Amino acid sequence: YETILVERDQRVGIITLNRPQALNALNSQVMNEVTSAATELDDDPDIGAIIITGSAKAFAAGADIKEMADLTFADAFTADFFATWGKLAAVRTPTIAAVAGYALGGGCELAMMCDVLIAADTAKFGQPEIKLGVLPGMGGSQRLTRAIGKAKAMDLILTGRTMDAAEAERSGLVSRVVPADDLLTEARATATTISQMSASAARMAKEAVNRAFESSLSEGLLYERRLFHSAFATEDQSEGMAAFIEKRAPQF
Amino acid sequence: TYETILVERDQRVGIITLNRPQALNALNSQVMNEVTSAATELDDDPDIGAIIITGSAKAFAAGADIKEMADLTFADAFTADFFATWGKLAAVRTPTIAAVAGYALGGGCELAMMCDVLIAADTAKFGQPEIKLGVLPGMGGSQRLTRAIGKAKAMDLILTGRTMDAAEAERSGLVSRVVPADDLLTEARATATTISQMSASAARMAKEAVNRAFESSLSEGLLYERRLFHSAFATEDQSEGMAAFIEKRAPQF
Amino acid sequence: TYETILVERDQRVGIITLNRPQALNALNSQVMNEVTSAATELDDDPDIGAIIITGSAKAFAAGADIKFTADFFATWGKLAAVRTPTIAAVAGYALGGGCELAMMCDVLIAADTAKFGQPEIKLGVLPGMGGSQRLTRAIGKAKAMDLILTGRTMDAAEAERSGLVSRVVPADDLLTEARATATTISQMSASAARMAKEAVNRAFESSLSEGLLYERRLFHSAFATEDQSEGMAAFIEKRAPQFT
Repeated sequence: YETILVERDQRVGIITLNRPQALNALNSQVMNEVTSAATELDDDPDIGAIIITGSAKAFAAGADIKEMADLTFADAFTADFFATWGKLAAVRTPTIAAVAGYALGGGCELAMMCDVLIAADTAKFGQPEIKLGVLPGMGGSQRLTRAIGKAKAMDLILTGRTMDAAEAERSGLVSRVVPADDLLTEARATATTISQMSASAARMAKEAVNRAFESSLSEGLLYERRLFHSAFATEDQSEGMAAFIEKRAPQF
Repeated sequence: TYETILVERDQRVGIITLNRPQALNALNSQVMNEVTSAATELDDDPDIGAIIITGSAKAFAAGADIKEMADLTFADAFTADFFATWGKLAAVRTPTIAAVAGYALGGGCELAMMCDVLIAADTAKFGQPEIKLGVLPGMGGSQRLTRAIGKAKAMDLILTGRTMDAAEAERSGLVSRVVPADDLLTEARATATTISQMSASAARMAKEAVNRAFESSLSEGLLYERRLFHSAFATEDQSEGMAAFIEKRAPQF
Repeated sequence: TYETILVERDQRVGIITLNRPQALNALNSQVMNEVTSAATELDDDPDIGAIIITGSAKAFAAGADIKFTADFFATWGKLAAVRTPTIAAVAGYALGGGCELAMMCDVLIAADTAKFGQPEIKLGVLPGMGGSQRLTRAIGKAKAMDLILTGRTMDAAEAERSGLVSRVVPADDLLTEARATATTISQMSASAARMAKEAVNRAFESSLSEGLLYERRLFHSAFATEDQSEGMAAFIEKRAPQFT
C-alpha cells in the first residue's frame, strides 16, 4: 500500500494512515486501501479486532481538496463519490479508532465510522466542510448529531469550530480519553481484550448495537432478543457459560 | 407474599426491593416473574402514583443466574422466548424510578435502564459483562444503553465488559441524578413522592410522550405529543392545577 | 410594528428579541405569531444568513402563558421550517414553552445564569411545543423523564454536559458571543449552510442508513453550486472565499 501501513499482532490488525506530508488527509486512494485492508482483515479468522490510527500529529486532517476541486454534480453522481467508505461500516469484526491530534472533516467522520473510539488527550475533532462551500459527505451530519446532540452538532457543522478531547468525551463522541503517549498502548490493550472474546459473540454484540440507529426501540429490542436466542446455538455460549460456572477461564 | 422481593406501600409510592443478598440480587426467572407481577399490581392500583425499584446498598443487581441459561438450546430459547416477560415492566403506565446502589451489571444494568427515572448512588457501577460469557445483552442492553450514552461508549462497554462509575453515567446520559449512598433511598422516595402527587393521568401521559421519542420520527413524535396535549384539557386536573397556581398554593388532584 | 418583540438587522444577521419583561417574556399567541412572522421574513430576506432569538438577561422566556379543532400551538411549527440557521441565546429563565422554543433552534448558546425546565406537569398539563421529543433526544431518557415528571430545573452546566446546549458563556458576554457565532455562520455560503442544517435535521427523521444516503446526495448536489467551487479554489489558493 502507498498510503497506509498494516500489521498483525496476534489477533489484532492495525491499519495506520500513512501520508505524513499531508497530515494523513483522506483521499480516493486512502479510501480504497483502508477499505481493502479492513475488508481483508475482516475475512481473516485469526483477526478478532481492528485498530485504525494515524500519526501522533494527525489522525486525519480532512479529505484531499484537489481531488474534489474540479468535480461537477455529474462526476459526483456518477462515481457516487465517497460511497466506497460504506465498506468500512460493513466490517463485521469490531473496529477501534485511536485518534491523536487532528481528526477533521473526513477524518472526524472516519473515526465516527468505527465502533470504539479512543482519543489522546491532544485529540481535536471538527467538521470544517462548510468553510469550503460544501457540507460533510462521509456521514458527519448523521453520526455526529446522533453522538452529541443537535445543539453541538449544529454548532460544529455550521461554524467549523473544533472540539477538544475532553468535550468530545463528555458529549458522547469518544469512548475514552488517554494521555497522548499511551494512546497506542491503550488502544491495543483494548483491541486485545476484544479479540480475546468469542468471535461470534463480539460480531453479534456489535450488530445488535448498530441496530439502535436503524429502527424503533421496539424493533431493536426484538432484534436483540432473537440474536440473543441464536447465541445459544453456538459452541462459544456453552463454553463461555460453563467456564464461569466452573470458576475457570473460558477457552473458545 | 413473594420469595425474592419485598413490596411495600408508602402512601402513594410503591417500593419494590430485590431481596436476594446471597446472590447479590442476581436476576433469574423467579425475580423476572415476581418483579413484573409486583410492578403490574402497583400499576393497576389507583392508590399508587409512582414505583421505585432498588436492591441493596451493595448491589442493585449483579448479573443473572447463569445456571438457568447454561444448558439452554436455541429451541429452548425461541420456544420459551427467554426474557420476553421483562417487557412487562416497560408496559407499566405509572412512572418507575430505579434507585441504583453498588452493582448494576448485565441484567441489572438493563433492569435499571427499563425504568423511566434513574437515581444512582455514589457507589453505583454499571456494566454489560454478557460478552465475557459468550453471549450478548438480551434484555435491551444493546438498545437502551446505546441510545442513552452513544455508540462509542456503548460499544466500549458491551465489547469489553468494562464498568462505568456513577460520575461517568451521569455525564453521559445513563442516569438522572447522583446522590450520596446514605441518601439514595431517601432521595428516591422524595422524587417518587413528587411524581405521585402530580395528576396521575397527566403523569402517565407525560411518560408516554417521552417514550414516543424512541419509536418514531421527530415529526411523528411531535404530532403525537400535540394530540396528547389537547386531550389533557379534557380533564379536570387541569382546572385544579391552574387554580392552585393562581392561588399560589398546592394542588389537590 | 411589533408589539411583543424587537427586530434588528446587523449585516447578514437578524436578531429577534422577545420584549415583554412585564411577564418575563412569557409566550402568548401574539408572541408566537410575531416571532414566526419575523423569522419567516428574515428567512426570505437574501441579505440575512443567520437569525438569533433572545429574551432579556433575566429570562429568555419564563414559560408559556397559562390562560383538535384549532390545532393549538401549531403555528410554532413554522419556526422549524425556517431554512436559514437559527441561534437561541438563552439568559436566565427558559421554562416550559421557553425551553421548547430554545430547543426549536439549531444552535443554542446559554448564559451561565440559564435555567432550563419543563414545569408543565405541575399545572397538570404536558409540554405541547415539542419538549417531550426534542428534550429526550437531546439529553436522553433518564433526564428527560426526571425533568418532565418532577418539573425540576437544569442549570447551564448540566445542560452543557447533557447535550441540551452548544456552549456556555458568561452572562455579560452572551449577546456578543451569540452575535459572533451568527456572524461566522452568516459569512458561510448560504446554500451550503442551508444544506448543512437540513442534513443535520434528517438525523431525527429516519434510520441512519437513509440519513447517510440523503447527506451524500446533498453533498453531491453541492458540486452544482458556485460556492463549492469558490470555497474550494480559495482553500487551495490559500485565500479568502468570496461567496455569491
